[PDB]
Amino acid sequence: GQDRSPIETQNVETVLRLFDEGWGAQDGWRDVWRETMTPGFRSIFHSNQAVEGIEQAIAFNAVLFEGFPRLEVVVENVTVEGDNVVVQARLTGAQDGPFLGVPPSGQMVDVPDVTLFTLADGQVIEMRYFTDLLAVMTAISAPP
Amino acid sequence: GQDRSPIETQNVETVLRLFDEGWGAQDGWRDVWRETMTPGFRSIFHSNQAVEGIEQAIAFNAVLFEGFPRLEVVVENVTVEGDNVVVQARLTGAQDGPFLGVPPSGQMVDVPDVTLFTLADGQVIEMRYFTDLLAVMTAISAPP
Ligand SMILES: [Cl-]
Ligand SMILES: [Cl-]
Repeated sequence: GQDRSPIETQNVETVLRLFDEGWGAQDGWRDVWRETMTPGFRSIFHSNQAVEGIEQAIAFNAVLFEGFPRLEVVVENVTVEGDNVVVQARLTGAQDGPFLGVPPSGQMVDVPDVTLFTLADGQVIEMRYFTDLLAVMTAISAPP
Repeated sequence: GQDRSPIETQNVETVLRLFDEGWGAQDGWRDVWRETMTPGFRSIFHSNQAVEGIEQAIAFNAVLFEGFPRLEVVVENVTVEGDNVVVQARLTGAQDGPFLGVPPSGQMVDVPDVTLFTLADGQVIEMRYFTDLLAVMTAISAPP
């Protein structure tokens, strides 16, 4: 296969930091987001309207991680073409905090996901996200 | 940017047929699937267990399209690296048939999606899918 261009490989390296030092379960992630994303970064969660601005997008991510404060991510595919990087991962952890209106249940989740990044001049400008959110909401809303 | 390799561009061309002549709203799509996918093709819908085998996967797709028989797709991003092709699209149409246990409601949906293909030797061997299925189920289950 054709090797990644220099820009492609740097784009990947930059994005992959968001799954380690910049992962919301890791202390210090916000500063990694601030060094990686542009100020006008836009975050898109499933079909929700974009959250516009880096601090706004950080705040939104923080809310998600209150629901799953120990959430683990395992990257299992990276695909890059130019300034588009696609990361597929699996998420595992317990819903030990409030999440999208559901009180903490302690349920375990184990789901695939996909994050679709756009970069410009080495910085992340947009992130689109999907998981199996219906399965997550069903699992955590399930009666005792 | 670095141009697509010959294999990458052929992979894209092959996959994109699934969004036109091979789209489940289009008469004759099954035969397009049969010429594009391998017999052991695996289909993965959100976090559901894989549907294994081309006829099984075709049957599953057919069920989905009974719910949205006129569903329209507009491709809006294609990203390829080697034998991985990622297609983001938007879907629009009415739930005029039964869908995942919900009787036909006639609701309109308008959602982004992402399909993640793996190919081998020019044929599609696996397809992973996500949309905002929670939003779809919420929209179509909504009281009158
Ligand atoms: Cl932090
Ligand atoms: Cl057909």
